[PDB]
Amino acid sequence: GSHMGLRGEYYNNMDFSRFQFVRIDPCIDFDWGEGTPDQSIGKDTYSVRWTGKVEPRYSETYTFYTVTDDGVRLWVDGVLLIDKWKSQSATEHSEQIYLEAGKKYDIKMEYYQHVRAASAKLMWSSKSQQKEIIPSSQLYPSDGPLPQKDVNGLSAEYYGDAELKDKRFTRIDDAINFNWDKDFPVGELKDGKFSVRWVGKIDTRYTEEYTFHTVANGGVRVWINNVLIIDNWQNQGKEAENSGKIELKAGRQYDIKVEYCNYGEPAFIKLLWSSQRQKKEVVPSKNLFAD
Ligand SMILES: [Ca+2]
Ligand SMILES: [Ca+2]
Repeated sequence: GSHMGLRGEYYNNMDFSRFQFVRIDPCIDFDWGEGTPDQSIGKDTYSVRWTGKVEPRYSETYTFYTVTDDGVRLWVDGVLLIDKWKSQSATEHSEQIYLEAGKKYDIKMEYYQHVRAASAKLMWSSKSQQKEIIPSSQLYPSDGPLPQKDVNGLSAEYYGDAELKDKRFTRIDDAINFNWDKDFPVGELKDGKFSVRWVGKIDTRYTEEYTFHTVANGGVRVWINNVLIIDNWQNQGKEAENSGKIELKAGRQYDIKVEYCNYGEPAFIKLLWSSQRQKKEVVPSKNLFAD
């Protein structure tokens, strides 16, 4: 029965971002060694969500067990039974819940790999059920809404004043790398005065202290992880440079907000990053998510 199992959502980050593919796994019995579930998933920092329904054979006290590297969360019947979302070598965790023979219960298992070894196994036991891998005959995949690939770039609001007040249009900018060079991006302005807000998500290649850099002809603010790390909103200098630092982990998304105001100069703004292993560059569209 091709259809039996749970639906597995496979992401290339460890926080259920960078969605790659869905597939129906007949059971949760994976040992990926130091590798990945599929050639389309990169080594390290990945996550999997399995959802559907489990059907016990007996009306009894079930024990659910997870053996994972790294972390896990297990819901059965909307109860969070196991909450061990952490870095761990292969480790069993378990909890009990009372179920009724032949009833179909919601099950959701969230898993992630950080580094080194990766595995995920879901088992059950009861008075009459000898401890096994939960088999495909007792598991029904969810259907309903597939996950959506998010779009690269950031959601930009363009304003017809310098104070982020009069909103003219929204689009997705591939990156924050603009030399507008007197042809303002917004029409019908007074005194060349306009402003922009980019919102979305960013992820990094490396775990370490990043430095974000703005080069700008007007005022800038930058938030990363909802921390204000650049604040030069009054600036007028041509290609004025600001920097600010934040510690980030590879393999997960962080909020990003960038605000720009032009005070009538020919407009310019670039957002760069650097770190001990990241050489200074314009932050690339492939690390920016529009959400
Ligand atoms: Ca990854
Ligand atoms: Ca691991």
